Amino acid sequence: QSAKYHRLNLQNPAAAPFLESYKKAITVMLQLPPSDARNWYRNAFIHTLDCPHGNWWFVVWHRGYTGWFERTVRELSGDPNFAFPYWDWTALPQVPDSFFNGVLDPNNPAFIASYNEFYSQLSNPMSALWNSFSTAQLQQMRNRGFQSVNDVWQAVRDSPMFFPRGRARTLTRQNPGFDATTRRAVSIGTIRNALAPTDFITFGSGKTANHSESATQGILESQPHNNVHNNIGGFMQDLLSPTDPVFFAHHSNIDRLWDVWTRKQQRLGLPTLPTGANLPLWANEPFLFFIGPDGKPVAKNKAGDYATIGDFDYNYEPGSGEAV
Amino acid sequence: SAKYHRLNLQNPAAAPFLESYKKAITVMLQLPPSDARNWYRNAFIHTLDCPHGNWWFVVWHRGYTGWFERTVRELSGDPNFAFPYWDWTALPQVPDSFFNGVLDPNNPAFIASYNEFYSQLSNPMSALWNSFSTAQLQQMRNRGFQSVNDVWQAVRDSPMFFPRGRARTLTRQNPGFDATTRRAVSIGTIRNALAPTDFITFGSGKTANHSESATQGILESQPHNNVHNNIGGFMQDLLSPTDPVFFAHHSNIDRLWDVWTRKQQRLGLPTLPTGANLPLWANEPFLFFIGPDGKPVAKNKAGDYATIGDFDYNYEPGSGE
Ligand SMILES: [Cu+2]
Ligand SMILES: [Cu+2]
Ligand SMILES: [Cu+2]
Ligand SMILES: [Cu+2]
Repeated sequence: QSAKYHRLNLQNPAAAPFLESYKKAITVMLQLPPSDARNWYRNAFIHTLDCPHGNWWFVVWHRGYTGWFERTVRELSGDPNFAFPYWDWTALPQVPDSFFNGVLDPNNPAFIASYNEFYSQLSNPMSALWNSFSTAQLQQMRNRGFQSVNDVWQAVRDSPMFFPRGRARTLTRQNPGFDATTRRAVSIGTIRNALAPTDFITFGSGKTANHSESATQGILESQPHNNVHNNIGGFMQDLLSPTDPVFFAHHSNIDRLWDVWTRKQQRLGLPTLPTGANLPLWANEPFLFFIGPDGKPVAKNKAGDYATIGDFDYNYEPGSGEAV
Repeated sequence: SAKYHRLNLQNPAAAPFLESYKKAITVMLQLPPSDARNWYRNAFIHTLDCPHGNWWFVVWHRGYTGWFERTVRELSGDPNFAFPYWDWTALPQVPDSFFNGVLDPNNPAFIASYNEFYSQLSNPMSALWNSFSTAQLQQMRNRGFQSVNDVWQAVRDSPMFFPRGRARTLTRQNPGFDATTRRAVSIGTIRNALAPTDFITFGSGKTANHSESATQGILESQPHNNVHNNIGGFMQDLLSPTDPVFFAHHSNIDRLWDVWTRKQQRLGLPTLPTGANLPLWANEPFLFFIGPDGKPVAKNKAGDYATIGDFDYNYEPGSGE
């Protein structure tokens, strides 16, 4: 409800200055040395190393990642009111024309142009990062199948996760629209189906032992989230997706739909989180890789710490699905 | 080892089965709707009882496809008939063969409008409703149906029925899947769909009854759901079996279940839900299937359809083997 910061619809004319502030922060982070954890690519690699896909940690990990990166964009933009505008793809089933302007477009020549240059710039920092990992961080890497930083590079190079200049997205300014399947995935009918569940797991995707495992998926993850990623193409179709600035507009919308669901559950007098014995299993999952606006590792390193918007202190301009 | 063989619909040896299928469709469109093997009576089994978004997905569909295969076998007069499968991984488009004659639900042999559909099916479906057992009425209540008119409300208002010219969105000239659906049927997605080593992760989430929604496995959420929706018209809603291609689609889904089961057996891992989950899954009532004699079937729990069993078919191997 009452909050200091406001995540606006990116089509809101009042959001236009925040998109300029975002451009300023991207330009800064592309120009930070990759020894700085707020370097644009260092930021993307948090997602490669730690993001949950296909499990009940999906919305809560993304709340933490987006909430920390918002503070970093706020700091480096010099815009003390900054909050991430959301992409309401239900209203706008296309890459926003605004995200083809300047450094919101990852084809912009300010971005690293090739895998060769990316590895040249990021290999020494990522090796130094690996060598600094705690016992607990190396266990998370083992859970994810990474025995060394070169396992991370194998997945980047071979997937591929990095896309060269001209291929940073499949969708273009001239042809920005979703295909029929992705239009149905973001449709108001699908959004209502996504919000309909009355238990956290059915809403938020399946229970697993650790957040690097795959389980069954909820509608929110499997339809609008996954199909928007894949339809955009390029970085957005794989685990270096936060290289594309539109990633945070996408996740601002996902987090808004979580906020909608939570308030709907509260209205029905139903639980807002996993219940009984599931709650501590879900809350105690280690999230060990988030970076604050000072470039330092964050203290709050359990999933449970990110269950509520809490100290991130934002709310949303209401968007698609609010009336549920 | 099996008596019947579900072939790839691109196999030259499947071409006679596509003609037999056309003959059975023509017959079932011309059966009175008092006959439970009438084409529309058959589609309504799916509207009344199909699970979507839970662990009963593959097993209910095995039962429905297996019974309807026997009905097509009987009414075609082809004693070797088995449903050819649509390997959309190999053929990411509506097969050109499914735009020929009554394989195309735009064919004028089909009922052309909702008004005629209701006129033909309302009295039979009302008589059917009034014949339901306490147990069948409980399944209807689980699904939110207190009356046959709740079923018609869902048909009319969704809508589930599509008029002549709109029976599919994809056409003979433009039969191809969009980029998202091509990815959903891609070999990479098929391998991901087969990768799970537990039934629930493979076959979608546990629920208390089969009319409830849960989390979904890759098999259901990507290739199954996206092919339905990309085709459009009948295939995007719960009168989907009105489109003959429904059974070619479900022959491929059932093949991928067979592939998964044999992969599990090779790894020495479970082929079904385990422990306390197994009886919950096996004992779910499936009370609406119709035999090739037009009679209600005796095998009326999910557990009866866990194996191919006396349906007695195997597959020509396809994508993901
Ligand atoms: Cu992610
Ligand atoms: Cu994402
Ligand atoms: Cu179905
Ligand atoms: Cu289906």
